[PDB]
Amino acid sequence: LDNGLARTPTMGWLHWERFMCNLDCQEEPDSCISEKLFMEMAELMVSEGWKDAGYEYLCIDDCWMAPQRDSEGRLQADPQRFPHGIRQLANYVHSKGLKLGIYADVGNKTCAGFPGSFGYYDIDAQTFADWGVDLLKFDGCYCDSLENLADGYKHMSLALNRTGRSIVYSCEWPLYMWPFQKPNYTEIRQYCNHWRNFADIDDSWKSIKSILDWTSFNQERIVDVAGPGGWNDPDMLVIGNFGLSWNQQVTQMALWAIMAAPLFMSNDLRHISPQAKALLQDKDVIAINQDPLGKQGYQLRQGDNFEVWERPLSGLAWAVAMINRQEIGGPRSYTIAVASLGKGVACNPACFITQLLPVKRKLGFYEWTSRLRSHINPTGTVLLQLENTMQM
Amino acid sequence: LDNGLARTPTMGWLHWERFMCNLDCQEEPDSCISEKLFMEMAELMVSEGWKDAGYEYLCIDDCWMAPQRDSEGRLQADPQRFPHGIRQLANYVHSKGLKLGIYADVGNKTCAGFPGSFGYYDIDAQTFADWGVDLLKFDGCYCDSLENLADGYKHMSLALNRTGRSIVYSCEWPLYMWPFQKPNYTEIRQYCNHWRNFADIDDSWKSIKSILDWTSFNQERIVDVAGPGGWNDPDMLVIGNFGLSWNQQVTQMALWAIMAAPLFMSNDLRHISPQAKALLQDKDVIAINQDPLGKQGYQLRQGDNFEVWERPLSGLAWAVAMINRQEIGGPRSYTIAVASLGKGVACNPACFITQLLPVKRKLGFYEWTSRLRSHINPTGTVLLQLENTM
Ligand SMILES: *[C@@H]1O[C@H](CO)[C@@H](O[C@@H]2O[C@H](CO)[C@@H](O[C@@H]3O[C@H](CO)[C@@H](O)[C@H](O[C@H]4O[C@H](CO)[C@@H](O)[C@H](O)[C@@H]4O)[C@@H]3O)[C@H](O)[C@H]2NC(C)=O)[C@H](O)[C@H]1NC(C)=O
Ligand SMILES: *[C@@H]1O[C@H](CO)[C@@H](O[C@@H]2O[C@H](CO)[C@@H](O[C@@H]3O[C@H](CO)[C@@H](O)[C@H](O[C@H]4O[C@H](CO)[C@@H](O)[C@H](O)[C@@H]4O)[C@@H]3O)[C@H](O)[C@H]2NC(C)=O)[C@H](O)[C@H]1NC(C)=O
Ligand SMILES: *[C@@H]1O[C@H](CO)[C@@H](O[C@@H]2O[C@H](CO)[C@@H](O)[C@H](O)[C@H]2NC(C)=O)[C@H](O)[C@H]1NC(C)=O
Ligand SMILES: *[C@@H]1O[C@H](CO)[C@@H](O)[C@H](O)[C@H]1NC(C)=O
Ligand SMILES: *[C@@H]1O[C@H](CO)[C@@H](O)[C@H](O)[C@H]1NC(C)=O
Ligand SMILES: *[C@@H]1O[C@H](CO)[C@@H](O)[C@H](O)[C@H]1NC(C)=O
Ligand SMILES: OC[C@H]1N[C@H](CO)[C@@H](O)[C@H]1O
Ligand SMILES: OC[C@H]1N[C@H](CO)[C@@H](O)[C@H]1O
Repeated sequence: LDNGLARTPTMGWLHWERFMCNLDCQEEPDSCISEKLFMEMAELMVSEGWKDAGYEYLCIDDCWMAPQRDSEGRLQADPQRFPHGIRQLANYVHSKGLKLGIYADVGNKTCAGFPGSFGYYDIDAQTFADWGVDLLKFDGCYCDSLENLADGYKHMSLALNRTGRSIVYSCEWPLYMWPFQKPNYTEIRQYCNHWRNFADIDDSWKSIKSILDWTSFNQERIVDVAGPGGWNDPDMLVIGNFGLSWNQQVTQMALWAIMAAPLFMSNDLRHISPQAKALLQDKDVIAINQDPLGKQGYQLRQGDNFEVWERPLSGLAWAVAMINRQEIGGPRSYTIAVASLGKGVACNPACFITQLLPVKRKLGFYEWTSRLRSHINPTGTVLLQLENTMQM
Repeated sequence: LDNGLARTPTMGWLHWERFMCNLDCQEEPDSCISEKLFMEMAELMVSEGWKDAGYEYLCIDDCWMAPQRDSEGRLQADPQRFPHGIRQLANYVHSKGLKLGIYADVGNKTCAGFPGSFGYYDIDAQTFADWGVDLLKFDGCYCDSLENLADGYKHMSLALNRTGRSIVYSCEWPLYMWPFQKPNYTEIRQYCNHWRNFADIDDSWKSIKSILDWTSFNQERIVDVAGPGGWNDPDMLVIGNFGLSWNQQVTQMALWAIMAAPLFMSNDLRHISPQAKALLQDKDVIAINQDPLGKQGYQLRQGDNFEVWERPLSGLAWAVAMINRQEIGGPRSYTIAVASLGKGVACNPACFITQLLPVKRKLGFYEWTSRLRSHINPTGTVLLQLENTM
């Protein structure tokens, strides 16, 4: 989408995975979807270093709406859970130097059952723009026809443009097409800043594996369409929650960097371990994700329960991730000729290699004929950065 | 098995899950299966508080043997990886105040391909006793008949008894029988101190879940036969390794305590986090596992992606575990009438409840009319101890 936005993958926080559709503010006040939750999250995004690391968008997902539209036919926030309304919440978020994202659905209802946007694309777009919204996530539930889906996503893109406000447009169009037909990613790119391809993530290693395996299986189809202004979205980062071991969290961070994924955390910033915070705020890995060249990485090889992925970076640099998919035993040694990496360009005539994950450590100079030797933990990843050099 | 051993579930360390069958001592001298590995673990079991916490058995799994028997037909340890031999390793382990476990197979080969014990049961038992072995894990690979399987496990049990040495006897008899015929656990208990029921564990939450689900599904068959001298073995603790989140490690520790399981760590004692070490050495949770009454717990209910398990303890106390099996979202509240717990006796007329996991905290007095409310992390467990006030 040519709106000048998302020139690097968008970074922020999204409530869905950790908080879902919890409407019980009497019995579960700390977990229900309410304006107080988002205000506190904004405060912590500032005070705990998230904004500095680059996480800019505070995003509301489903279940913010009142059961029905108002007298003028416009959407309204829930009166009990959002008494002061979206405009005042946007003012607060902007006052913290952050941007506000919101959610809607292409069909007649949202996935959770709240008012959909069909028939209201231009007025809903104008409502969001008046409220000060900076990002829209557009879901695809309750729409069982491809023509309606496509026209909806295109229409809402054009309506957002016509409002005149800069709004990141996040689509679930490809995901909802697959039951019917393979998506045309050139068209989707034309209309969207990023697009969900695959099933929702949850707080499990099984889910991470399923997303990685789907991405590598389909990589001929999706890797080259990604770039500044339009990204593949493999769904939220779940680091800092409950279901991933430390090595599995490292794997998710490393591979979302390789994949040029939007980095939308879905966690509770009020209750997050120092280790999880340090990984999510890791300057070098974020710098890989945000690389200005904007070329998505890919799976280079797979075998013997190992995977090697790599991503080209600006200035003849490359990032390389090595995953150990064997879920028994101990760290396994993996060796590869550096000439096999980075299309044979990374280490010609030499490269300096720095390990970034699981720990940062300079590995030294490797000649084009050299071999790289590493040990990789079960379900963990080693992430390396290769800098081309003629020194040595 | 009435040998006077395993009066509480056996606790120790076993190499298999973390170190497997690594024979490459040229490139990986520090992780290959060798006498140096077991010496290093024994040293740390003493120096890092494991023995004090109760972990007593240092166990060799498969891949210790030389490719073939010696001239006199006896098993021998690999000459390169175990140059001083098993008897000398046992002497060292005993000098540290620990006990030594070893591995053999009822059939013609071990699962990894080394000499099996079929045709050699009495000589193998006498060899182990002469070496000073204190525990035998007896695998079931390469056994071509259910009759040979049963006869082997029984014969080896009797041969061990006849050596006169106290040797904990760990069997895989049920596991290898189940695909073909339902096991008779009264018989197995007659011959074994503990028995493997289900597929090998690995370093994953999927494995933990499958073991718990198999145990609860079969619990009418296996819970009541367990007790002092004979335990269900759901396989090793994998806490301290790579595949489990903190909450999943808590779930494994809590549920292995509820199930009166043997506690065999399989990890690297040289590289273990402070948190994992503190969980594995948790005095209150180990005391639940080691409760002298020896009554195995069971799943009380399941629904709404929650499970409740409970275990009766000595002195009118009960342990209660609540698992959140929903793998999305945040801590989820679960409430239950305390009158529903402990068969209606735990909190009649009242009980004092202490949370042990994930953190220790006294919760207070609960009347027979009360309801217990907790928030349980996804894939985590809350473990409680209930003390009747009378
Ligand atoms: C509504 O849709 C229209 C298109 O239908 C869209 O107009 C496009 O806007 C972008 C960005 O505002 C324009 O791209 C710019 O073009 C100028 C020269 O024409 C360049 O100087 C710009 O380069 C800067 O920004 C680049 C990144 O965007 C950087 O790479 C560079 O370093 C510069 O800093 C940039 O290329 C594009 O030309 C128009 N296209 C048309 C057909 O008008 C409009 O913005 C949309 N409006 C809203 C509110 O969404
Ligand atoms: C070979 O098999 C035989 C037959 O099963 C087996 O003999 C059994 O040994 C156990 C343990 O030594 C005996 O159980 C003991 O029985 C006597 C009764 O006179 C009791 O004094 C013992 O007291 C136990 O409990 C005490 C407190 O409660 C403890 O302080 C004490 O240490 C004891 O553990 C206990 O009840 C069992 O009676 C015999 N059975 C027979 C038929 O003799 C023998 O141990 C096996 N040998 C080997 C080497 O495996
Ligand atoms: C399961 O095995 C046990 C032991 O092999 C059987 O129990 C014995 O049964 C014999 C008669 O068949 C009795 O004389 C013994 O007293 C029993 N032993 C014990 C310890 O009770 C049992 O019958 C078998 N069950 C089935 C269903 O075959
Ligand atoms: C919403 O429902 C109306 C009435 O049933 C229907 O005409 C319309 O097609 C639906 N919207 C979509 C996007 O399918
Ligand atoms: C994809 O859409 C673009 C733009 O609408 C179009 O030009 C192209 O023909 C489509 N691709 C295929 C393979 O039909
Ligand atoms: C071991 O092999 C022999 C010879 O093939 C066979 O007769 C015997 O039954 C086997 N034993 C077992 C337990 O499989
Ligand atoms: O109801 C909201 C949910 N519907 C989408 C399905 O992909 C999820 O991402 C989340 O937004
Ligand atoms: O070869 C050794 C392996 N065989 C057993 C099969 O259950 C495992 O526990 C482990 O001991």
